[PDB]
Amino acid sequence: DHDFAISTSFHGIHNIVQNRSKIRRVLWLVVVLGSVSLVTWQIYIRLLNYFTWPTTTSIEVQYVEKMEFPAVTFCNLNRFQTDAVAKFGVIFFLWHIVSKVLHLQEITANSTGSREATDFAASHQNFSIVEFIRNKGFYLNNSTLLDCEFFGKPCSPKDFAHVFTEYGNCFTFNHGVSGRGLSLLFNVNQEAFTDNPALGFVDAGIIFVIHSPKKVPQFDGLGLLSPVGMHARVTIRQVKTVHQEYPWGECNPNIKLQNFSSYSTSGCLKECKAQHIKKQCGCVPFLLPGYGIECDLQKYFSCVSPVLDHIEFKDLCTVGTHNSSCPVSCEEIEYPATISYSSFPSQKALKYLSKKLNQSRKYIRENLVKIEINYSDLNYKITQQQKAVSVSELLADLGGQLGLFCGASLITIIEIIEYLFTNF
Amino acid sequence: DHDFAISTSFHGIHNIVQNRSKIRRVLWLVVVLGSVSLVTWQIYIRLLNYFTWPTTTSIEVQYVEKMEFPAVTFCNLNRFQTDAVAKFGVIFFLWHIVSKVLHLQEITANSTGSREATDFAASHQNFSIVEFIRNKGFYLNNSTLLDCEFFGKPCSPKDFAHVFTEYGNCFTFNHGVSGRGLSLLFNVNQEAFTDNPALGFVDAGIIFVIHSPKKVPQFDGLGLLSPVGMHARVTIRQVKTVHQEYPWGECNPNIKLQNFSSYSTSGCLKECKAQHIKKQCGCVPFLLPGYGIECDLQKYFSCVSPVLDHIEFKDLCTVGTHNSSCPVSCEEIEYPATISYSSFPSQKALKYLSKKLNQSRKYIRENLVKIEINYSDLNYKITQQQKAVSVSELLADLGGQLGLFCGASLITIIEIIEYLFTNF
Amino acid sequence: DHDFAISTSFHGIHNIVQNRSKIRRVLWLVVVLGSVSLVTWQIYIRLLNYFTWPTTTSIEVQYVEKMEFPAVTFCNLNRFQTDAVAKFGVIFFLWHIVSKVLHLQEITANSTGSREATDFAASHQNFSIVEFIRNKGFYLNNSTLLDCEFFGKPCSPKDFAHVFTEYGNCFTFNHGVSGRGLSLLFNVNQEAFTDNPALGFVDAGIIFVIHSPKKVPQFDGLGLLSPVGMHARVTIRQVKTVHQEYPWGECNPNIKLQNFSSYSTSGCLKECKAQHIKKQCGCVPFLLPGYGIECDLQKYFSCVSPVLDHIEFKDLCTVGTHNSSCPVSCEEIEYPATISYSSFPSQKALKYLSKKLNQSRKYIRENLVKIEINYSDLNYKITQQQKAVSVSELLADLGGQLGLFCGASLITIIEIIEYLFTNF
Repeated sequence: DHDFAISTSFHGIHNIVQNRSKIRRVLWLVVVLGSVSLVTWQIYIRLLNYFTWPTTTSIEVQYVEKMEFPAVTFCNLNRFQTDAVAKFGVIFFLWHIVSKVLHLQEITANSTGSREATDFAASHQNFSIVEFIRNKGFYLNNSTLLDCEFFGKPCSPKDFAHVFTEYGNCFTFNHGVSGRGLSLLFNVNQEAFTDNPALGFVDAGIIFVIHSPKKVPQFDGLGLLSPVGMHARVTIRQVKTVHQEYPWGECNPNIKLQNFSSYSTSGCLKECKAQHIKKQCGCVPFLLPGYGIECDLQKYFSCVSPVLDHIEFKDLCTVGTHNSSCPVSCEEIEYPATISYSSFPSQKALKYLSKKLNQSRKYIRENLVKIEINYSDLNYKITQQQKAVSVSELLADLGGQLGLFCGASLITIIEIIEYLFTNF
Repeated sequence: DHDFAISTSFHGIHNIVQNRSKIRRVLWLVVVLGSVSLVTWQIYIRLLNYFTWPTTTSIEVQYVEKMEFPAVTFCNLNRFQTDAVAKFGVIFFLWHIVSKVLHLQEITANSTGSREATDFAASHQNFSIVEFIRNKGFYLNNSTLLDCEFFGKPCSPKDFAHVFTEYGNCFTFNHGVSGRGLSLLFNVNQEAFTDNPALGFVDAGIIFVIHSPKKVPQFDGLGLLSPVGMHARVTIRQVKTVHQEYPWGECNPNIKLQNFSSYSTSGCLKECKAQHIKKQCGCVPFLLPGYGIECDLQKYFSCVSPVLDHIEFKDLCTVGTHNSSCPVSCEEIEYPATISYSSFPSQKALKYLSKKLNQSRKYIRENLVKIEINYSDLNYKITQQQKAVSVSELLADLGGQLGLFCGASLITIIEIIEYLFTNF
Repeated sequence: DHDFAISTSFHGIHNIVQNRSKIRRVLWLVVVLGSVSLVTWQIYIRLLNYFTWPTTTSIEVQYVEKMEFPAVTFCNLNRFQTDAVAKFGVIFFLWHIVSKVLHLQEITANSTGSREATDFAASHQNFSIVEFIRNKGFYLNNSTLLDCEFFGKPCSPKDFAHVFTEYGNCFTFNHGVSGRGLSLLFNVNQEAFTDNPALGFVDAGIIFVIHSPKKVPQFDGLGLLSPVGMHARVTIRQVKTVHQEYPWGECNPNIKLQNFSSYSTSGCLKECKAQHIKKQCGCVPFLLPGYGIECDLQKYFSCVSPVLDHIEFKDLCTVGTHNSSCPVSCEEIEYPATISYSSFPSQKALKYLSKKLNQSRKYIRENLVKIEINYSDLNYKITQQQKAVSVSELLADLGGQLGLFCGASLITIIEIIEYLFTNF
């Protein structure tokens, strides 16, 4: 009988009855009660905290012998060749309507431009807008990209690749060491290219964005700028972040895009919009790369624009937490940039360039742009979200907290359970 | 007797005397001594570390369906209408003296401007500087704010609110989704507004600062800029930080401002200066919003400037740690910004704007400013300071460290104490 | 006999044989085996994790009553006085060759400039390039530094110190409170200074870099810029980072530079290059401060440039991890900066400055530069790499994990070992 109380190896209270004294027995019983009470309260609290799925983050800065230079893409803030637009003004509103897929900016209904564009779309059903923008848009050529070098190696227009964005033709670089970097000298040729000011496209200069090669450029007002007549120096540093899965973080690794190119939030949004629009129309706008047939011009007014309006009005596409349609990615790469400027044509260099290009000194100040992109002296930086706890970690805390007061362990718990099993 | 050594549940050494052997008894005594010696040393060390009140910080990045756009405020780098200042030059030095409350920049004594300003203040005692600056300062009007939109919705001058700063009249916006943001097109009208160059106000352009709506703008050289004739794109991302109380961090939540608008370091400085000045003079400079009566002009020279000089000399107002007069706030919101530029009037748009405003092409280049502020694609970032330890955490470590060597617990400590109590 | 099993204070299973029952004995043996099996597996795992030398990083933001303003250095983007270069064009290629030590940019062999420079070097062996660049380079003077102030105190050209960089003469400031800072107004005098455009030096403006006073400026494309005719405002905040030693982090504190000025990565690279070159030639290029004799001009072509080519081609000098020749420093200071601009000469101030300097209005727009550098409202930020574990920490985890299941301690391990020793 007494062996049950005397043999239970938990520190507990062996002398509850073996003390053979009233005061000692009462004290021992009180201790036995209180120790386990505190232990169970603490363990309940600890389990409650665990069920919150806590996390912690860490910051580290690595460096490598050599590193990948992120891809860059460029576009001209004047989107159309002047002659092709001189007698064809409706093109502005046509392109605006077609680009609503990306820029998501509402058009005043029954506006003169909208009315004329609708009339033209009703008339010239077989007209090909995409071919027009490809042929008559911006273009890279010895007459446009005067100079360009990369880590001391010359590069040629053939090295770039074509891309479509709301600004028309856009060109990427490096598509799929400190100090050194990419250097360029554009000739925006402001007299040859033009744009509608009434639509707000008033500024002149080069708009470019930095992105990882796997990505598709975004722009939509997030791209950087560079003015005419000033040499702009841009310094960048790679930044990488990691997120934990939804139970702890917000990523959902299991989702995959129809292109199957891993995953990317903007790609998820594009695919979602393509999927939605395909239901309401048998064709997909070509600005979304390869989801199906390109719609005839009239379909843009007939179905596309109302569909986008409805999508935004009902928030059928969203990003952010796992509850959103396109949750955050497991891994992401950002390239923060800082900028500084210098007057590009110096008086001494101005005449030299004028002789080189057989053009007036006014033209040089009013047309040329020089850009330089370099890695900073500190190469790399990473942010990582840690799993604050797993099953083992909680058990480690459980044992220490349990042993703190009661001076017990799982073996003692098993022994106590064995004693209970006989009584039950 | 022997039950005391045999029954003490602490692992220790039960066989100190029960071993019935010299070597075993000596070994057991040595073990019993050494285990507790190491345990007590470790526990003392750990208590010492705890009394340092350690802390750790974490970084996280959240996102929401929609977010609040921070308030923005603007001012003109030319502060006074040209005609009102043409025959009234003393106004420059008068305003400088009055603004010493904010800009805290010393004035060379007995300077011609200072002498003339003192003479005028002695003469025109009843002159109202504040009314003058309100009436003749900068102003928002269809002639000044040519265009402005907010998330695609047009906005009108009536949407702004008036504010006083060292630059005279200043206007706020949004006072108390990615890509989209605020767009503006100012007409600085450099011919109509003017400023004293001898005082250093040589540059022309728009100066603005970004702050949470609850806050009061600061400027004092911390505001951003935007030049004339260039379209400036500004991208921002909300950053939030939290600090622990003085025993761990530096915050002192218990301090409350007389306006009772929660707390803010700059507000604390303003209130402290108002309190100090009110003692030495029955009136408070109006640039401090609502602490009492506004002082007559002469009082600025009589008391205010010497009082400010004394304040700075004796450091009667300070910020930073809890020892400072205005300690750091518990919660803070900052909006870091990056900037890039483009030439604003394009050759094609230049003529259009000239026709629109019936003004020369030179005027357009020399007067207009265009600004755009957008949220970045990543919305939110927060920094939080964690309590590295509370009472429970130290106890958890205490039990594990104690159990490591001696294999004991609080229950054993109680049992050991009970044995000691009988002997005592 | 039975005392061995009954007396072993480890919770384990005292009743393996004392149970006097088959089922109880089997259960107790199973428990004794399983508890220690799990414990040993967990302890092995934990030792494995420890041997990874884990680390964690923390971020904190402190503030002080006053703080040290970092040193700044400036250079002119036009490097040579126009007259001295008018009839001496070979100087451009000569300086390019000599500066190859720093800019590490390859020269096209047998180029006309290279041929003529080699001819001159063969002819004028005793010509002193360093004296030439010192005398005829950029210079600070009342004719060049029109104005400059520091925290409200006027400063004079005598306060700067001379330095040599690839841009020729360069001047430092502050060499070995919020809002207030450094203000300057340069006169680049674009007519008096000039540079070769064919070498790419086309832009005009001021190039400057921010560094701690102990450091030597780097430039090499990492320096900031500021254009002509625009007032540039620069805001900075001090950032400090701390790294752990190679076993945990990447620092190797034991390495010391020959100058013994503590340590710095760029200093390590400079010293390494000097050491390598000194072997292949008895003289060291003067751009490396004080490592020995300066080489005669011909030696630059004879030995230096081939030696640099070989160094780069064999990566004999490297930075980064401890495996690299110049590992990361233990402590580093960076000064990230953000920039904004305003049109410098306002119409009202333009005439005033023209009268002040007796120069045409065109000159003022085409020659003057204004800069201002200020500390942000948040002073200081530090990043620290923590030792995730020491010997004591692992022992703390070891005891808790051991006590979790087996309910044992080192004392029990000693008792078990004592029992084993007798059997052995």
